[PDB]
Formats: sequence, structure tokens, C-alpha cells
Amino acid sequence: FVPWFKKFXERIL
Repeated sequence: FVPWFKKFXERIL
């Protein structure tokens, strides 16, 4: 999977 805008959610918490 490539989390393009989804990385922001699963990066800080």
C-alpha cells in the first residue's frame, strides 16, 4: 500500500 494523504493520520498517532 502507498499512504499518500493517509500517512498524516498514521504518523503523529
